[PDB]
Amino acid sequence: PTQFEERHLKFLQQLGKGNFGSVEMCRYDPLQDNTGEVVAVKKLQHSTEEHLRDFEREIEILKSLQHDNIVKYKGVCYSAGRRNLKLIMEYLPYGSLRDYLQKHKERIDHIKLLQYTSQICKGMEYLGTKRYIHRDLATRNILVENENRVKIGDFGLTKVLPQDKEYYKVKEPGESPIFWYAPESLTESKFSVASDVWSFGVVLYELFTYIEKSKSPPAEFMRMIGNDKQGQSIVTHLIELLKNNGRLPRPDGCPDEIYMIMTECWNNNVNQRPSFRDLALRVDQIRDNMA
Ligand SMILES: CCc1cc(O)c(F)cc1-c1ccc2c(-c3nc4c([nH]3)CN(C(=O)c3cnc(N5CCCCC5)cn3)CC4)[nH]nc2c1
Repeated sequence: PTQFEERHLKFLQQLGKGNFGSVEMCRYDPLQDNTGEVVAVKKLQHSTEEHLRDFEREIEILKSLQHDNIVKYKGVCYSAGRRNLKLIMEYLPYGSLRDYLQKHKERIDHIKLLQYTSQICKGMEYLGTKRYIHRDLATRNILVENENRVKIGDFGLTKVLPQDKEYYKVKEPGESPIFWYAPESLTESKFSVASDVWSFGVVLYELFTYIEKSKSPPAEFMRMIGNDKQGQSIVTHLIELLKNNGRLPRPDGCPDEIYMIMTECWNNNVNQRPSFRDLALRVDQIRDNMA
C-alpha cells in the first residue's frame, strides 16, 4: 500500500522547487496503462547528511498525521536507497490557498475566509496534541482540496517539542520566512505553539488582504522599515520594528474583530498569545454572527 517503486513513477510536470529540493506531479502507474493515481512527489537536489536527516524527520512526522485538514501522506519510494528518497503525497489540483484565493477572490467572501481560517485552527490544534511546531504556516503552504476544504501542507520545517520544554531551539537555520516569524524566533531561533500562533496571525492577515501583492507581509514590512536601510540587515530592521510595536496594518475592509485577533496573535510576549482552541472558538462565533 505504502510501497512505491521508481520504475512505476511517471513524470507529468513540475509543481515547485526550493533551493535544495523540488515537487513534481507524477502518475504512479504499476499497470503501465496510464490509469494510475496522480501524486505529488518530493525529492532533494543536494543531498547532504543534514538535509537527509531533516527529510527523514519530515517523512516520520507525515506518517504520524491523519486529519481532514492536513495534506494526506501516501508513502515513500525507497528504490534508490536512503540517499535518494522520494516522498509521496496526495496531489491537490487546486494548489495553494495563496494561489486559489488570488484566482477565485470574486467568489470568496468573508464568511468563506473564516471557514478556511477555522479549518487551519483545527489542523493546528491537532498538531499541538502531537507536540509538533509547524514553523512554516503561510497561505503558500496551505493547500486547497475543494471550495469548502483546505489542508495544512509543507511540513519541511516541522519540529517536535522536547518532552520537557515548550520550545524547540533550531541550532542551525538556513533561509527563513522572516516576515511570518515571531520576534523570539528572529532573535533567539525559538519555536513554539506560540510562534505558530504568531504565524497564524500573519496567515489571517494574508487572507483578509485577498493576496493583494502591494499588501503582502514582505511588501508592508519593507515599506515600514523605510528607505534609509544603511548599516543593518533586513532581519535587524525587522527585529527593531516589532520591538517598537510596529505591526502589519489593518487591511481596508477587514472587520475590526478579525484585526483584533491578529493583533493578539502578535503579542511580543510568548505567554500572552491566544491558544488555537480559543482562536477556533472566536473565529467560528465571528463567522456565525456574519450570517
Ligand atoms: C510533496 C511535497 C509536500 C511535502 C509536504 O510536507 C507537504 F505537507 C505537502 C507537500 C505537497 C506539496 C505540493 C502539493 C500539490 C500541488 N498541487 C498543485 C501544486 N502543488 C502547484 N500547482 C502548480 O500548478 C504549479 C506550481 N508551481 C510550479 N512551478 C513554480 C516554480 C518552478 C516552476 C514550476 C508549477 N506548477 C498547482 C497544483 N499537491 N499536493 C501537494 C503536496
